Amino acid sequence: DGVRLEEGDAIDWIVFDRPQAANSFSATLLEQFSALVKDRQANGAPVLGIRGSGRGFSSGMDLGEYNATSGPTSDVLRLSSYVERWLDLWRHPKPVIVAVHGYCIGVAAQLASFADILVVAEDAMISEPTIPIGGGFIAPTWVSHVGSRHAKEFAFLPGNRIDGRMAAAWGWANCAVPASEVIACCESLAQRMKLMPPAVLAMKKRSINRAMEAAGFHAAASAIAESDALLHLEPEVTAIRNRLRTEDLKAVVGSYAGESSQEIFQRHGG
Amino acid sequence: DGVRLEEGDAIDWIVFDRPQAANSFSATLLEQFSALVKDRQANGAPVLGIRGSGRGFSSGMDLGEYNATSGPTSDVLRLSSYVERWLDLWRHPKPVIVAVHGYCIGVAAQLASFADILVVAEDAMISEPTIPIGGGFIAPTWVSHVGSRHAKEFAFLPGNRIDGRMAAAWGWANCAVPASEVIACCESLAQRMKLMPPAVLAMKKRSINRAMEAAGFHAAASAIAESDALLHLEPEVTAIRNRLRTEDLKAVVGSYAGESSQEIFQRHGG
Amino acid sequence: DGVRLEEGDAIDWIVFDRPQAANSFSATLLEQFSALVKDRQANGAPVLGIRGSGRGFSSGMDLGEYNATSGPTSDVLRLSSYVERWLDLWRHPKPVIVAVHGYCIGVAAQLASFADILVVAEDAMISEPTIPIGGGFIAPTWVSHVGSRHAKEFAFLPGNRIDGRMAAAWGWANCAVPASEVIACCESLAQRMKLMPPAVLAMKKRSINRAMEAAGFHAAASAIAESDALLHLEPEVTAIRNRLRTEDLKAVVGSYAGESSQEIFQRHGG
Amino acid sequence: GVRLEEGDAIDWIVFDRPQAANSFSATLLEQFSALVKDRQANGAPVLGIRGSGRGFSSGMDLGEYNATSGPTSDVLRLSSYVERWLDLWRHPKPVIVAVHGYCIGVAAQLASFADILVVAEDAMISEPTIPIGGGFIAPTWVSHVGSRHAKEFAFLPGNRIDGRMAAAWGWANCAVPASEVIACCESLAQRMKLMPPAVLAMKKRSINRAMEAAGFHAAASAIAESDALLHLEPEVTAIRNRLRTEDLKAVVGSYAGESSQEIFQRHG
Amino acid sequence: GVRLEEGDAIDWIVFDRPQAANSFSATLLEQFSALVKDRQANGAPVLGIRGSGRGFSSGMDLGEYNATSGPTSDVLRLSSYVERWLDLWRHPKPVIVAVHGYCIGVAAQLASFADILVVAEDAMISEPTIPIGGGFIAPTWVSHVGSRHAKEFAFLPGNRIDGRMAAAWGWANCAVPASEVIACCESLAQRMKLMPPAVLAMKKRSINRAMEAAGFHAAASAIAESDALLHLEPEVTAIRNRLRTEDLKAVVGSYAGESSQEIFQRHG
Amino acid sequence: GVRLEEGDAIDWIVFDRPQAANSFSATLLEQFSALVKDRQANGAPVLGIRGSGRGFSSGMDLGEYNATSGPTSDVLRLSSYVERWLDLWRHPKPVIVAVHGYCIGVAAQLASFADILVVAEDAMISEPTIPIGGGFIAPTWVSHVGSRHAKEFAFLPGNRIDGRMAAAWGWANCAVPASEVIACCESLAQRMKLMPPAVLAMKKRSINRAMEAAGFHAAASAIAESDALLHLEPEVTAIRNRLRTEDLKAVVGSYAGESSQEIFQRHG
Repeated sequence: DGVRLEEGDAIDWIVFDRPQAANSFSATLLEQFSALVKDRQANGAPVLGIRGSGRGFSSGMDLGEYNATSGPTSDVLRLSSYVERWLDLWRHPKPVIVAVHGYCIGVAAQLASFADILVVAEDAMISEPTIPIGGGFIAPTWVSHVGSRHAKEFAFLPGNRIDGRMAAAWGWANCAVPASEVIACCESLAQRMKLMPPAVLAMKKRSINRAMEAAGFHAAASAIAESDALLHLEPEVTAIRNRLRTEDLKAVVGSYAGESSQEIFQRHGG
Repeated sequence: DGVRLEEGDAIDWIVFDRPQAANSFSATLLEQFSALVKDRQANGAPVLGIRGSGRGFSSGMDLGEYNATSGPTSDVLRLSSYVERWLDLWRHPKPVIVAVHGYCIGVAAQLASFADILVVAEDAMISEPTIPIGGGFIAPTWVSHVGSRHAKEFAFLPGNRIDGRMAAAWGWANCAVPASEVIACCESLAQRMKLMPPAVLAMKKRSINRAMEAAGFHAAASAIAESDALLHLEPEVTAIRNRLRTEDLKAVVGSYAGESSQEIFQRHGG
Repeated sequence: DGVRLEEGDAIDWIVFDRPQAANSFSATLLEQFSALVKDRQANGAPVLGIRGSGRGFSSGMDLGEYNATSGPTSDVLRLSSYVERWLDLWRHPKPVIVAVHGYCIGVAAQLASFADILVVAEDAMISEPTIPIGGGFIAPTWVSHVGSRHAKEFAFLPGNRIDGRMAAAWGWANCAVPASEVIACCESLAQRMKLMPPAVLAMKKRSINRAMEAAGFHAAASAIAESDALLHLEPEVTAIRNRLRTEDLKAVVGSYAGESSQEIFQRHGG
Repeated sequence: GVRLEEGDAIDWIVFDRPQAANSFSATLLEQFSALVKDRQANGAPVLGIRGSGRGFSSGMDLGEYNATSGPTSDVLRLSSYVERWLDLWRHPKPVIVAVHGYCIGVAAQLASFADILVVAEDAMISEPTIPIGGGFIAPTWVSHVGSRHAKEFAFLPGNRIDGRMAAAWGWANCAVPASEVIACCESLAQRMKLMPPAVLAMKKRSINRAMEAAGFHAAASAIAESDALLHLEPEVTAIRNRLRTEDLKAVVGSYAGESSQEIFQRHG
Repeated sequence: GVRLEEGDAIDWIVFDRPQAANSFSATLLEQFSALVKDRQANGAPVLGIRGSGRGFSSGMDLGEYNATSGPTSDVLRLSSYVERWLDLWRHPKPVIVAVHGYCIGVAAQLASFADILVVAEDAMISEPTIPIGGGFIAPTWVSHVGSRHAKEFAFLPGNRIDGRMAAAWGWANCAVPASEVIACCESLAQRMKLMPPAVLAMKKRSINRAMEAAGFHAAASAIAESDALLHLEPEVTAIRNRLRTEDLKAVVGSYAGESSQEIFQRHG
Repeated sequence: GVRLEEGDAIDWIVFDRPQAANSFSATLLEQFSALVKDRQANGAPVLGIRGSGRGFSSGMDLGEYNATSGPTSDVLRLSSYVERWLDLWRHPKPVIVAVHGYCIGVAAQLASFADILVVAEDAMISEPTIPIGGGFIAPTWVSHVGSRHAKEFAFLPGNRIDGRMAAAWGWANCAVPASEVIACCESLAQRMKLMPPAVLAMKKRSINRAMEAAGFHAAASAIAESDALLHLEPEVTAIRNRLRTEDLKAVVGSYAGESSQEIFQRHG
């Protein structure tokens, strides 16, 4: 568990609800998430929505999901399994709307790249993982939404982060609204979508997805798992991870944390 | 007929001129349109322009072009024939500039996706078809211009619509100008283009088109006809179409019409 | 020579420094440029930067690099060799940051399309070649950054040009900053990037590049050389080039120079 | 109607519906996929697929098509079949398919997503006997046999080739006598068993990326739509009505005749 | 120089220019396309293409190249040929091409965009005899024969294969005796006739999407440019000038010799 | 350990390291690339590659792998090999590869980026004898042989085919007797010599664009990553440790056995 379904007449919400862990993803959460997604294929409201309870959307993957001992291929298959759970959103017969408020970190920002429609709080924080313990996994899925210059900007600075406004301006989100209006905004869109026959929604979505596929959407994801798994085995990365065995999390993060690229541009008069 | 050619020294305009039907497309109009496009390959001015007479660019396809009795494949081939007429713009040796004012609805917004340069009136209305009688035909051709988030937003709400400013901001148009300056703006661009040797214009265009093709532009269109033809056969769609046999058009539209997605975002503080 | 390396602790700059020719590219400059790029693969700072000395980034290719007598295939191979030197930036294991101030003309604007991160002076001038002596070479490499409408706009008007602000807004640059802050801005980004292990930077970049490749990035460049080489042989182009044999450069440019597309849009109320 | 036969080099998933010539039903297919998933991390290092009895499979049972659910619901059903086959392609283990006797319709689609395909010399690989659909099976063959043979296969009703032909076209790795098909696959698997499983898995992912770069995944992206459209053509629904109202043999008998390869042979 | 022979299973478009060995002129090609378009919704369910007399076609007549119009005008002319062939590929009916005797140059490009290709065992499929161009024909073969044979074909002047070889390479579906080429295509068409036309059309569109996903359409996107560039190489214009000023046989005689496959045979 | 033998139709780059069975070292490879680059605009119109002595090449020497440099450094090393082979593919001259005796591992990757490939009937084309990597060589074959044979090749340890098989699979243009391999390539080159070099160069670029449109370049974009991951699997590092600590023959002897094609033959 750690995931809840809130039914409604226009949109059913899948809600991450692990307050104790800032809605971070575990293997168990993910199994339950996929079970809901599948169940909502033919049950419930005509739109499917995803959001977080509490203070933020999701802090990303629990660090303890990574297991060094199982070897690199087993890591490749684990990471790839995550991408397939997100591709179930893309293949889904209903429109999938993702509502992000507060924090959206790491692999949670990968999930959201596979939504149909993405509405973000103006003040949300969309972030790379805070410590450079991996890579080549999230930002590549942003390329078709934001282009390669911003994807590379996002990826190349440790703990880089943008706000909802910036995510909308880059093209990652459809629109940034005040935090208090995020849910109601999605509900308003869904109430209009509800007037369409579900078969219409489904075929409109399949047909747009073929154009994305033609533009490389699916093949873009074909080696990101390998990329990230290789980095989990670099010695300089296993040493950083070892710092976690001894020291406080905040101290390790603290040696990487600092200005984001957008803060640097603003400071220099952009 | 219903289409006119207005020759000029920098740009020849193909002009939709069916006032009685709000410049909507019929089989006859389309044959004449393609004949002009072909004739302008080697005759006339160095730029080709497309625009509407009167109150708007075009209201789209006449409803009566759809014929249930001929079967689905015959519908696929009809729809596909439309896409090929638009691809003639893309393959054309001259720059093709499309000037939109007032309304640009349905299949007319598909046409305009295959222009080289698109100039739109700030106050134009670019719209999906008003009743969800089809789908998976127009928005997929927008993906390479606006991305998948806005294409899906545009597609998933019945009668969704944006203004010229929004179309420019999404990347669908090059620029939005006041309605009174649309034509003169295109003429000004064309007067500069005129200084280039025509062979230069032609090769610059072919070479950019290869990069689009590499990015999936042509393959993106390969099943949109099938998508739309399938929807024309859904029972829930044939029932809506049957409402047309009995009731006033305005009453049927009226049960689908309402706020656009961009109006919803504005209302919620975007 | 005409290229210099300025080492630093976060970023090493490759600096074009041919004041006598406005940092224009010659065969010799290009050999030295590639030698530096290669040497910086495993030596020096973790980020590689490219910029110009003096008044601007680069005025592009020396006209005298084109040799009519060697035939079209030999021209194809020369032009293609330029593209491969730029692809070495894309394949490079370090982040490559390009800093543009003042002018960035012709083939120099092609180079910059293969950078990872591009920072431009607000007041820089990014320009097509001033006389239509070629084509189908630069703008096709802009398509994945700016879309096909702006690429075609840029290409179809002789000597078309945009400023840094516009280049940022189109998506060609990451950000436009005042001229005096361009270098320091790049240094600030690089100081953050420096905290990442180099293997991380390298794999993040390879993985993003696979997503670009999936979207056609590499295949987009496969015939641009052919396109440009064909145009060098059009009679109307060889006549313009012949005007150079007799007349002042400024007189020939002067018959093509004029308003840019963006100036035309502004004049018409965009 | 599916069972698992475990072994030390290869586990076989075995279609076993003698009453229906190993044809596929929604229930069979759910069980098939549950086995494929289970074999991801359990059992032998190779996964095999084959049929019990007289043939591999006669394809979909006709009753899976439901006119009543509408075209999109049909698209989603057909697409769900393709995804079951893509599970083979995504699978961490080599997937070997062994075909004997008949392999008809959608069962010949399934086999296009195997890694290795061993066919009985004798086998009959066939389009559906009656033209009640299309654009679903042959497009998945293009990658293996080229467009010429895929179009030749698709454009004649009940077209069919034997195992030898399938091997020569490139659809099978090799054609062997019926009595050796299983033992041949076990022999291959015994050699594959010497490789670390992680090696097998990665070799397969890397080859799959080269297929994907060559269009493999995108080539399947509208085949469901194509077939569902044809289920609604008036000429197809009239043929379907013949089936509901005359003897199957009479309807088949109206379409049956020489295969393309028999035509080529006859003309030298 | 083209005619239509109607039939009940297949209508044949027949090149018939005996005085020029069925070579293509701008006038022939306009008439060819007008027939292809007409046969979209009229006549028999299959469309055939073939040549009358001694061969399929000797290719483009040399006079279609005009140095005077400039390179871009040349690119547009060559590209217009490719679009005429793409009309076959887009066509709602199966397109069967029957080749006997000679099939040279651009006529061997045309035949790459047929659905089904039946060749006389005897036929000669040939690159142009003199190297006056390039990069136009063989790239359209890659999809059918692979890059190795396409490069082997393209890199030797006047390289040529027989029908058997073309079938073994994958360019033809099958090679039969010359006297059976037509009757073979009619036989196939009589079976195809039993399928509803809508079924044929959709089967073909769906297979074409799998080709397109595999690069088929994009593979043609710069072949016009490649060939037009070579029409302007000094070494090519000097060969062309030999043609304007010596006997054709003398110029050909300077390039003619063993084909690649004759070389391989000779070396065992 | 590489030399250049100049000729008037073809210049041969010749691997010549008898002490190491023409295996590749970083020094060999730098010299190989310096020759390939030099032959861009110098010498004969065709470039050839071959091995001196008993075989083409045994592949990479094992000492090029350095565990100490980390995985990314390994990815960059493997990728640098692929780029050396892509220089052949980008090269302005036809590149003909002649293989006799053994062609193992990465040497069988190299040969996939030749234009024309002539193999001795006799030759042994082999995966590495011990499974110490993967996902690097076979993915480059898919384009030439299809996914079925590429997977068959990759999934069995030390799998191997002879030249005949390589020709029948499509990896080689043709298999000839060992004593004719060179003279066969010279014969082809003497015909290619009659073509203007500019023609050859453009024919090749245009065919390469059709390959690229079919995925050729993108198919190689993660093979380095795949192989470098497998160099870090515990089961692979244990096999590698056997090599550092037992006789090579004992370790090989644990994996050696029937090839897939021997298995198919044995089963009829």
